[PDB]
Amino acid sequence: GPVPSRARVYTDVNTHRPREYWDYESHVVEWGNQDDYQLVRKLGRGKYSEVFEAINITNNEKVVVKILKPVKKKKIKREIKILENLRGGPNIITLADIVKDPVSRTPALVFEHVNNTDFKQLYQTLTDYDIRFYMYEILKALDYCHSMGIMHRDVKPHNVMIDHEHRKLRLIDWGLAEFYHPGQEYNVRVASRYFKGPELLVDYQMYDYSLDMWSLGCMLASMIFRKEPFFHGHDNYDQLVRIAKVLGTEDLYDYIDKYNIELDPRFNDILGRHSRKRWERFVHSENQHLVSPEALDFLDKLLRYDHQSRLTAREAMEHPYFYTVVKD
Ligand SMILES: [O]C1=C(N([O])=O)[C]=C(/[C]=C2\SC3=C([C]=C(S(=O)(=O)[C]C4=C(Cl)[C]=[C][C]=C4Cl)[C]=[C]3)[N]C2=O)[C]=[C]1
Repeated sequence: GPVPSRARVYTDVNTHRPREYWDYESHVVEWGNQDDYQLVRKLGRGKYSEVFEAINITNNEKVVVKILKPVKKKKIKREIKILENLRGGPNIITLADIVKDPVSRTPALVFEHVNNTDFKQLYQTLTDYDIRFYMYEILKALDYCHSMGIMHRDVKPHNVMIDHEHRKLRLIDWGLAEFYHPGQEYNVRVASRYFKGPELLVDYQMYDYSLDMWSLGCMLASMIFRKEPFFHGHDNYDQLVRIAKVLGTEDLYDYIDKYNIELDPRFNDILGRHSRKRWERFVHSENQHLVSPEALDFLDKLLRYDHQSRLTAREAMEHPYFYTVVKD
């Protein structure tokens, strides 16, 4: 069977916290007053929630209200407990309240509101400096949640709110986030297609925080190369082929062989044989101002098949790529 794996950092954070910290099933929700919040307009609907702009009438301030759908019930307390655990962390969205929506009869989560620009608009605007600045800000959030024994598992542009005017960033949508327990086997059906790590795509369940670092690397590549998304698979199978067309098939086989994983036989006809490509291949006159030797080295160290070989968040923050970013 598959060889086991453990995170190289924050391995035992949850085992040394009190049980109530991670045992979310036993958590008891304390409700606020639903009449404090008036819905103003629908912002979005996903598989698991509807999100609204609202006004808190106790201060007349804009808030965000996320009305949870009754999908997987366990997700509800999991998300709530994770948000409370992380509240106050750097660039973590602040859960301000929890109310019972009278129409859905489900929890509505009340968040601080962030003024955002659609990433499709904004990423076309970012300078080299802006990219490094915001990547560093995301790393603060990820090192924080990893240090607190939590993996996000849905890092993607849509889950990073940026108020560009005030240079403010928040990591949102913790509905897929999970507590890391060494040796635990997790659902591989997480993350959005273009940001799924190789571990998910080869059905290796004993993954960790390093999943978020693959996802971040996918974001970085799309930004510095101006290619949205970078790995553009038409399904979860073709997603791995697209990655292997860049990182090569020999290192993919080395990866699955290390963990004694067997690829789905489905890949036999479609994977082919691919050399590892040099990152310089994706540089052209329209993105070269976003690329530097430092950017390419940093990206190279995030996008590794072996989840154990990727930079950790903290190591990433030490990288030369960030030397030019003014520290606050
Ligand atoms: O778990 C969450 C979630 N979530 O689940 O989506 C959202 C949030 C907060 C959000 S969502 C949210 C906005 C702002 C906008 S926006 O300013 O309206 C940006 C736009 C607009 Cl005008 C139109 C189309 C797309 C977007 Cl992104 C959209 C969505 N800002 C927020 O602070 C917190 C926690």
